[PDB]
Amino acid sequence: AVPYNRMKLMIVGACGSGKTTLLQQLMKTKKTVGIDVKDWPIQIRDKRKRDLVLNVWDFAGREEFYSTHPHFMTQRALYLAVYDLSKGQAEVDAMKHYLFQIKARASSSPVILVGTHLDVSDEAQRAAAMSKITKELLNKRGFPAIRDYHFVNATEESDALAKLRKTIINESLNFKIR
Amino acid sequence: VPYNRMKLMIVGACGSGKTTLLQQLMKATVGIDVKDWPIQIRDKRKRDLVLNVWDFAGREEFYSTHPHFMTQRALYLAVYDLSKGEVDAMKHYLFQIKARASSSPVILVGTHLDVEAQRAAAMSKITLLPAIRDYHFVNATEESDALAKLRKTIINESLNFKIRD
Ligand SMILES: *CCC(=O)N1CCN(c2nc(OC[C@@H]3CCCN3C)nc3c(F)c(-c4nc(N)cc(C)c4C(F)(F)F)c(Cl)cc23)[C@@H](C)C1
Ligand SMILES: *CCC(=O)N1CCN(c2nc(OC[C@@H]3CCCN3C)nc3c(F)c(-c4nc(N)cc(C)c4C(F)(F)F)c(Cl)cc23)[C@@H](C)C1
Ligand SMILES: Nc1nc2c(ncn2[C@@H]2O[C@H](COP(=O)(O)OP(=O)(O)O)[C@@H](O)[C@H]2O)c(=O)[nH]1
Ligand SMILES: Nc1nc2c(ncn2[C@@H]2O[C@H](COP(=O)(O)OP(=O)(O)O)[C@@H](O)[C@H]2O)c(=O)[nH]1
Ligand SMILES: [Br-]
Ligand SMILES: [Br-]
Ligand SMILES: [Br-]
Ligand SMILES: [F-]
Ligand SMILES: [Mg+2]
Ligand SMILES: [Mg+2]
Repeated sequence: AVPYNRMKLMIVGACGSGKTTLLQQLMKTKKTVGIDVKDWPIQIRDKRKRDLVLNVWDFAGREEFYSTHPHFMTQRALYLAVYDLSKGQAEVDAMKHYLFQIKARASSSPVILVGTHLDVSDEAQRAAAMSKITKELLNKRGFPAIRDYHFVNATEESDALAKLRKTIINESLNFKIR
Repeated sequence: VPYNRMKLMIVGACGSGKTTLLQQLMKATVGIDVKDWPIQIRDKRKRDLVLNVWDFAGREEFYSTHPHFMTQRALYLAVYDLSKGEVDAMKHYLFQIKARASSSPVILVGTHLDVEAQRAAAMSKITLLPAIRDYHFVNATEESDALAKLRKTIINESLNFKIRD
């Protein structure tokens, strides 16, 4: 059983979406874990046999963490689906791949959409993104339960960011209730 | 072109020679930053919340080649230091793996062969015999016949697990 005070947050999205930047800005308070995943083409170029490619997981960090986080590799988590608003509606459409992945591999997990790069976006992009979110993503079959969607500047502190923090707390607790 | 996929989990006590063995076995890497975020703590009125946060890196190609790299169904490499006599500690990992993935296969690997008649005693305890599909004793620091044999064992067990019968 997951410890009463713990659960997982998965930050997913295309490269350049501002995922690492958003996480840096969201976390003002911290507190070992290490995971190296490597691609290993262990059987290739064999004339008769199909190729075999392994994804290999190598773990680092302190033993205490792994004792305190018994289910830390579960797929059941809160997901932040992050995209660059300044890249236009095509980026929201690209996000659908991530959303499908979440719906298939973790059908019960909730999602919060986060559009970064709000400071370098124009209102037409904001309105188009919101329109597409509400007309194509919210409560549509084949997509996970999108509980909220935000538009932020991931590079600095602001009220929108504190709002996202509170949404994250609230949705995590909603998920803990199951 | 069709090709076969599988996940390999390398477990064992710290210092067992896991990273060295994997480096030697392998003759678009992915990096995962996992951090604890105490987003709600120390307020006596409010339930605490500490989030385990995963941030992903690497080339997108990996994710096309391993779409399900987060699955729990995997082959396990249980690595231990033979020179420590560590042999009893490994059992806990097996229990974890046996409980968390009763269907996953296991390959035990004793490193530190160069530094072992005592190592032979380990075999006694193994015969501890999750589905323990093979048992090996190698030196993870250099190429050798036992190492290539373990390579082939890994191939064969990966396919046995993925392919039904
Ligand atoms: C700059 C590199 C970087 O930030 N990342 C982020 C994570 N990531 C990624 N990429 C893809 O797709 C890349 C392209 C787009 C079309 C398909 N592919 C060729 N997919 C990802 C995922 F599907 C996941 C993922 N994987 C599993 N097994 C389950 C779940 C629920 C997910 C999901 F994201 F949805 F949460 C992940 Cl973790 C990451 C993916 C790369 C771009 C590298
Ligand atoms: C040098 C540091 C290093 O390489 N590592 C990797 C191993 N590791 C670690 N340590 C512990 O504590 C010891 C005991 C023995 C049984 C497991 N544990 C309670 N535990 C680890 C784990 F439990 C895991 C693990 N965690 C989860 N959630 C699931 C599963 C299936 C496992 C595992 F694969 F091991 F079975 C892991 Cl991945 C690593 C553990 C550190 C010392 C860091
Ligand atoms: N102006 C601006 N730049 C941002 C914002 N979010 C991220 N970036 C930048 O965009 C690039 C991608 O950020 P990064 O966190 O690496 O995205 P990731 O690949 O999804 O992890 C970096 O140069 C970031 O500094 C934002 O809200 N505004
Ligand atoms: N002599 C010898 N040294 C080994 C062997 N396997 C690993 N080592 C060394 O023992 C240490 C193990 O470190 P590492 O690979 O990080 O162990 P891990 O924490 O279990 O991954 C390193 O200094 C390795 O070079 C082995 O078979 N023989
Ligand atoms: Br905080
Ligand atoms: Br787990
Ligand atoms: Br998966
Ligand atoms: F698969
Ligand atoms: Mg990043
Ligand atoms: Mg290591």
